[PDB]
Amino acid sequence: MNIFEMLRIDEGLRLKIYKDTEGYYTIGIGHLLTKSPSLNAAKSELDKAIGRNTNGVITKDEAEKLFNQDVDAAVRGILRNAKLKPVYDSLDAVRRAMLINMVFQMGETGVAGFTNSLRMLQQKRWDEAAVNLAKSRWYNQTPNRAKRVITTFRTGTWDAYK
Repeated sequence: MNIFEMLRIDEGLRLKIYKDTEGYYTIGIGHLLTKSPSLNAAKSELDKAIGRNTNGVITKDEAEKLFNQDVDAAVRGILRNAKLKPVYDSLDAVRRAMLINMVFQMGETGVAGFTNSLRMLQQKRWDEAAVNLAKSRWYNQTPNRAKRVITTFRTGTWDAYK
């Protein structure tokens, strides 16, 4: 599987503005519009982000393009990070997916704070990293989402993505 498909699973797809997990106006694949409590503020970012009056409504092609641009960010962020690059560079096709997944959801900084996990990942210390990642607030946060991630770092296959 594709990163696009894993993110639809974990993030979901949505052609019209909606509050996320925390209640933030979102759209497409895990797209944050604003923290602010103004649907009106959401639509205006939508539009700017689109370069058209969508009145919250986007079109797949729109969605698609968004995300890709979103994935792009994360990946570079990874590419610029001293803590992540080597870890990333080290992983197999699949575990690298989880990684960007992680950074797609929490940010570069938020993710690099995981010294220990990251190190094990590097050493290929699979059940150990997992043990550690399961102590995080982030695992408490989204346990359903954190569960698949860990599992897969555990496995090295997409098994859990079904």
